[PDB]
Amino acid sequence: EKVQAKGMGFGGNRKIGEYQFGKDLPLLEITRDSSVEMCFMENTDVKVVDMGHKYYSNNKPMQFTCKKTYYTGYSADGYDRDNGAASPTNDALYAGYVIKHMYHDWYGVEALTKSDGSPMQLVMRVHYGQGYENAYWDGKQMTFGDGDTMMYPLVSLGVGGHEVSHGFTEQHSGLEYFGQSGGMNESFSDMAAQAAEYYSVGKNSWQIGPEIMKEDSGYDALRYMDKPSRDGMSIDVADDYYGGLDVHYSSGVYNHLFYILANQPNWNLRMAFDVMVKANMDYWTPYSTFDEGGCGMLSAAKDLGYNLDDIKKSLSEVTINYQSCYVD
Ligand SMILES: [Ca+2]
Ligand SMILES: [Ca+2]
Ligand SMILES: [Ca+2]
Ligand SMILES: [Ca+2]
Ligand SMILES: [Zn+2]
Ligand SMILES: [Zn+2]
Ligand SMILES: [Zn+2]
Ligand SMILES: [Zn+2]
Ligand SMILES: [Zn+2]
Repeated sequence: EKVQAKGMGFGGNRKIGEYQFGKDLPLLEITRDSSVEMCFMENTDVKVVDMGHKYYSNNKPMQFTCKKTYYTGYSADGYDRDNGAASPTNDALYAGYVIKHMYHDWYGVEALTKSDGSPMQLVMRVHYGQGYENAYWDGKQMTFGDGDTMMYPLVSLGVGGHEVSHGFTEQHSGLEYFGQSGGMNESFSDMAAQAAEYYSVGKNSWQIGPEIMKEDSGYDALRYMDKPSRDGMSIDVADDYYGGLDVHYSSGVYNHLFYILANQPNWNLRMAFDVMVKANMDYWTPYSTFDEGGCGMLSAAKDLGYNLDDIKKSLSEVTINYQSCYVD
């Protein structure tokens, strides 16, 4: 029989430093089978799969010998070292914890939900591929590469929050992953990355990926939410959108919008994310334009009792014309 247990071990990487689960952060929620002295990187909410640098797997949980707490890793030392990271599998289990609990504690919702409304386990596929410099959502699970020359393993709170939140979006508004809706989809995932950081450690970087870009790569971050165009390709305002702009660059519009809103007088990140989550759940449609997206935010803010003037001001600063769909 499998019962709950606690895992001790390490996380982080050469860029941000190493930390320890059981000292600097909580112990990991693992499962154990006494009868065989085997532990599994899995709990009801999150399962970590060690892809073993392959591209396909049966999705059995990562299992390690454990002869109430146990060191993680195949050598029971707390490590699963890879491309400059201490243990991407430990970090993935914790990242799933954080994103699950942010959505549940702040919104009373399951991060991932089955069609019948019951909770869907977060399946985190780690060690995916050889030198794979990407992470993605595929409609049922989240997949994370170990990186190569530009990036450390793509397992952090922010990247995990981004990828799980593609699933949250698919299961709520369904924003399609191209055009303006796709820019919004990307942005919502970048906003959730920030929410995961803030929920867990009480601060967020306003950047995507600084914790996983290698310092010798020439890049400090993948994206900047305070001024997206700092990366040389993303746009800061909707008027700079054009058809064919990649979703990872048109995401600047709603990333900048979220930054602006969260920093208005008497706002904060949580309030701004409250508006975006409620819009995702209740108003945004699969085909949304940036403009319709702003109308959804105003309707969501009205439902929450928040100040619509602050929403309108932020929308106008990113050149969104909400008047087509919201008249008051
Ligand atoms: Ca299972
Ligand atoms: Ca599939
Ligand atoms: Ca290499
Ligand atoms: Ca290098
Ligand atoms: Zn629940
Ligand atoms: Zn690996
Ligand atoms: Zn994405
Ligand atoms: Zn700005
Ligand atoms: Zn792209």
